[PDB]
Amino acid sequence: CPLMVKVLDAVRGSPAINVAVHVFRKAADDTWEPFASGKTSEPGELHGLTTEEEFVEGIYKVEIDTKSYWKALGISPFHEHAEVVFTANDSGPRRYTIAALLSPYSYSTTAVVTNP
Amino acid sequence: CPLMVKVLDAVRGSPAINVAVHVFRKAADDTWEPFASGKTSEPGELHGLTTEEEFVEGIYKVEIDTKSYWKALGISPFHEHAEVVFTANDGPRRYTIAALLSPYSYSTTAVVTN
Amino acid sequence: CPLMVKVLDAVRGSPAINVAVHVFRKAADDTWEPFASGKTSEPGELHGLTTEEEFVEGIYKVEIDTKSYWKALGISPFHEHAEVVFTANDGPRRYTIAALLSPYSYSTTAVVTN
Amino acid sequence: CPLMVKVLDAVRGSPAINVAVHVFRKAADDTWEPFASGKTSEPGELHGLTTEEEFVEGIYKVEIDTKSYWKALGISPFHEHAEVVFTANDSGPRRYTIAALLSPYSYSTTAVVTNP
Ligand SMILES: [Ca+2]
Ligand SMILES: [Ca+2]
Ligand SMILES: [Ca+2]
Ligand SMILES: [Ca+2]
Repeated sequence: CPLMVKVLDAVRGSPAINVAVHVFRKAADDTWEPFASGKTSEPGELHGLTTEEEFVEGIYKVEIDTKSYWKALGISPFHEHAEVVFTANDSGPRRYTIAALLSPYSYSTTAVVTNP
Repeated sequence: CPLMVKVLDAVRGSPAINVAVHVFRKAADDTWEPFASGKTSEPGELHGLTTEEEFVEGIYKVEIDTKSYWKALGISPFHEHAEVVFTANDGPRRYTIAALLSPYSYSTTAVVTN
Repeated sequence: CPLMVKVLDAVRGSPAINVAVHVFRKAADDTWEPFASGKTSEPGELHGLTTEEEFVEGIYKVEIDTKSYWKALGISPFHEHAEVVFTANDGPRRYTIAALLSPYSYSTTAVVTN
Repeated sequence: CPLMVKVLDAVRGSPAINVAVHVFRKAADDTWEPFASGKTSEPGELHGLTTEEEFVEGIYKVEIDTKSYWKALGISPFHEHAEVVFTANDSGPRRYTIAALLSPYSYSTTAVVTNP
């Protein structure tokens, strides 16, 4: 599992469940082509986005739908989404975990990168 | 102001100086239209991006060139940039976008005041 | 300044106003001696804690009463407070302790400038 | 496992390994009594600090030795430690994960609290 996403809610102190996540990859013509998407599970994790074969080198964007998340909770948040953009696999395959910590007017994101 | 950006560097414990910031406004076609840009000053701040008259309700993206910043310091970065996307909605409001940068992590916060 | 504290609220997107802050200096016995305190102002800032003459090298703790702050807003908190512990070491330096508060998370950063 | 601690390094994008963690509990006389301690593993996690029987209600302090961590890496950090203080189990037993994200001049900490 070369790409995983973990989302936490800093208001409730809990995993962020049913958060939509969309991954794009930058194409040769400099547009964003859809790559993979999914939703977080009860533990706030999203596995199985992609495979070692599909996850080639590239510039990737992970768009986490934080606005829908807050609105489902009856909250009016500031950000449209949390977008995380990075070059992947440039020095060979790595495993990437993208973590995001959500508040209504703030987010943080961290990358953990390991060598499989 | 109506819009300010503040950037801090969590590795050196200092304002992030000379960071490029570009602001885009979403156009009718779902594409991103340049709107304002500049470079943070010694205190890590960028004022004067826009004016009350120009800054209408809409969806804005603020893209902070964190990769160039870390390269300039000889520090190896993860992200291409940090992009902060939000809807501006109109009582009297001023927006400050604050960002805290590490090579493999960033946080951003909106401070919205009257 | 020599020592300033800045506090932001990530839930409401605003400066954290009227937050109690206590600063302690570590004494010879490994105990914490009160040193300075105050309440953040409208812009979420607390200036005037100490003076150049008073603020000597040593180990300091800044304890921000986040629990009282969230209670005052009717928001349920996790932490008792946020305590930021650091050694001050003397070229010319000013320290700003910045904190960003959520009910179950906080971040703190030191901004050390000349 | 009612109390777990996870530590990440935001400079390297990696788990923070061999980080000392000390837990204290506030005593009846208002002093901090030692409670449990340990070191993070390769994944940056510290399990087995305590048990359901030992982890009673109380005010707890988790002191993460972030200064030693940075110094071992040849880095001079700002903070002495990252200390996280909280009331536990007040409405019955919970499972607590205390996560910390480390930079040389900054840290963040988050609590994830679940109902076992
Ligand atoms: Ca390559
Ligand atoms: Ca409106
Ligand atoms: Ca010295
Ligand atoms: Ca009780």
